[PDB]
Amino acid sequence: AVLKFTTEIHPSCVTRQKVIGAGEFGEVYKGMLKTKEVPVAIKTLKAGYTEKQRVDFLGEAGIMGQFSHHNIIRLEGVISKYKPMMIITEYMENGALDKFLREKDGEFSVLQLVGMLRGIAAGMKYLANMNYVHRDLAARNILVNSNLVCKVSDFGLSPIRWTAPEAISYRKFTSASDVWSFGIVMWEVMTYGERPYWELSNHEVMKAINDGFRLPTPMDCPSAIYQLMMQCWQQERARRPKFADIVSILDKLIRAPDSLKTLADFDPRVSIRLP
Ligand SMILES: Cc1ccc(C(=O)Nc2cccc(C(F)(F)F)c2)cc1Nc1nc(-c2ccncc2)nc(-c2ccncc2)n1
Repeated sequence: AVLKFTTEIHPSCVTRQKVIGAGEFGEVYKGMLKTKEVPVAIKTLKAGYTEKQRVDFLGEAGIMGQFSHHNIIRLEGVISKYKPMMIITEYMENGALDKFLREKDGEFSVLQLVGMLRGIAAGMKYLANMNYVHRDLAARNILVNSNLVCKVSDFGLSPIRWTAPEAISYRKFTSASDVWSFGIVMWEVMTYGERPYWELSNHEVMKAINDGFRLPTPMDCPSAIYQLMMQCWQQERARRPKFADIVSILDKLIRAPDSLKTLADFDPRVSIRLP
């Protein structure tokens, strides 16, 4: 029954063109789907896969079929009746959000940036309510379409810098550790894809966090947005906002946009003195 929320696609409707990545036991491709041709991403499961790999593969397809939300990647269908098996999703021409922002430094308004964050939060609120813990939320796992709409995904490549302390220390992954990651995502967006904690090593990042340090304000960042990402990074898990709280705050800021005009002070690293 695993594939109940999914559509089985016939192999003759799929054409693979270019390898765009690697999967658990198979390649990921960029291709076309016929149902007039629609571009798609395709993750395959090649010959020789184990029984565990097949459970995980069709399990991923099944949970994806169950999600139906504007800010979650949409499953087009699955090939389970023929070999190689395939997971087929929509294709986003703008690609991954972290690379997208880095190649478009300074090109959007703060209202546009905050709107992207509201979308990511609505998707995470939906996942958490469906009792799905993401565990690898980060800008590299989010796709942008040509309306600037962000869709939470998981390309499965796994992230110390994005992970809540209790998840690092004793493997407690929950929707509250995803909220910690979401705070880091807010910082990625407002910095146009800067690397969290810059050149600090993984061990330096954990020691700084445990000693109470937190990421400083991005440049040009609304006070309310920095306040919100700071509360995502509370050491005490039970003190973090839920995603329902985050969605609500972001929606109210956007709908009263003057609220975003008050900016947090930025700590300059360099002093330049001119007359
Ligand atoms: C084929 C595929 C299979 C599964 C997923 C996916 O997000 N699965 C998933 C699994 C669990 C949870 C979720 C959740 F909850 F929605 F986030 C999603 C996405 C994709 N789509 C995908 N994968 C990849 C990909 C790339 C590299 N390695 C693995 C997958 N890339 C791209 C892509 C890249 C650039 N432009 C447009 C689309 N799309």
